[PDB]
Amino acid sequence: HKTLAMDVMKPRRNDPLLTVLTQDSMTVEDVETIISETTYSGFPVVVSRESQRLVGFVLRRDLIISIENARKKQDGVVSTSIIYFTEHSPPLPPYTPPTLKLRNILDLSPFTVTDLTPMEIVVDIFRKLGLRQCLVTHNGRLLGIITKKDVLKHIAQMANQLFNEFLEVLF
Amino acid sequence: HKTLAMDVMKPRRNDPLLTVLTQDSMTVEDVETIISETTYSGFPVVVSRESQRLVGFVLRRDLIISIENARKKQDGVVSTSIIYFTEHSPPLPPYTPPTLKLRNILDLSPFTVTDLTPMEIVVDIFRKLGLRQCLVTHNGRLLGIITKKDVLKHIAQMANFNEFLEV
Ligand SMILES: Nc1ncnc2c1ncn2[C@@H]1O[C@H](COP(=O)(O)OP(=O)(O)O)[C@@H](O)[C@H]1O
Ligand SMILES: Nc1ncnc2c1ncn2[C@@H]1O[C@H](COP(=O)(O)OP(=O)(O)O)[C@@H](O)[C@H]1O
Repeated sequence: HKTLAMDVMKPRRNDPLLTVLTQDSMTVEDVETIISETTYSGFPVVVSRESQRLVGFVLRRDLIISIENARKKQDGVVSTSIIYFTEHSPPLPPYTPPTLKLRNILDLSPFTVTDLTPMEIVVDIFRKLGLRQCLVTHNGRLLGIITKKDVLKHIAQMANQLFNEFLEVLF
Repeated sequence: HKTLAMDVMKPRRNDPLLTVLTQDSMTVEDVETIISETTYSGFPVVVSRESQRLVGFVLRRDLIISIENARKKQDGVVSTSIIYFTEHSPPLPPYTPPTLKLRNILDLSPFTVTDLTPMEIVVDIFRKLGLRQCLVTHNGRLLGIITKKDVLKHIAQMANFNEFLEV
């Protein structure tokens, strides 16, 4: 039984869904509680929760800075302001507060890998491209994530032990 | 000003639509009239023309051998036989002919990149990973394709730009 990308990605079997953001429908408060409740380095950005179509990746570090920088300006941006990553602001009803565009802190080119891809190949892409993270997908829809550390844990489980597969690392 | 993946991908502006196979709705005849009318090394396989969501990539040379052998097998495969790349056949009307499963020659892990990826990065990936080709997407839907030789024609165009000098 060869180990694939789906065997190493999070979430694991029967754990809560990937913590994601939408490109269009989330407010400042939504992003604020997500940051408050989680300690993940970054978050995927999708078109919507039903589509799960990937748009990009965005860092916690960067989200915090952009949201604190928006409070201080005191120019109408409030807890109920819509955050968007598209090029234009979404169509919105009257009396609604100004919008927050965060497209300039979004990595519009995250690296991707299908769930069926072997870990032998994933480990090799991480080594050769110097990736911090990689997103796992199925038929164009997002499924999970692998981070550099996840790879490092996967390799160390091979080191002290099947030992031959560890040596393939040098090749 | 900054050259992107959508700048080099095919099809271009005055070029025809991407040549694609569906995973469920192409008959053996459709795929045969595609093999004779084109010279492409391979074909992206999607879920449907509506969705354009990627399922994998399949080579021409394999399609030919596979289809050749099946017409030669007698499991009664004919011209109106549906081909599929999923693990199981789709629902079929009462009086329809046998099918041809071509899953075992589908590459399920083709390399992909977004249409907004910088060309310097696509070239970098091409060199380090030794890719023969690379598929281009926009928000999870398939837009186009870049081949190893496309990348060589792009380098050429540059050499006539300080971007050519960091490769
Ligand atoms: N957004 C996320 N949703 C669910 N799991 C995640 C997410 N981001 C990372 N993970 C997983 O949770 C664990 C910790 O991730 P993180 O703290 O971001 O980096 P690290 O793996 O270096 O500690 C890893 O197994 C990682 O794959
Ligand atoms: N399946 C395809 N559908 C549409 N265009 C393709 C397809 N395959 C390749 N192309 C494009 O048309 C040309 C065909 O190239 P191909 O014969 O596949 O290999 P090469 O580019 O090395 O000659 C290239 O410019 C490529 O970008």
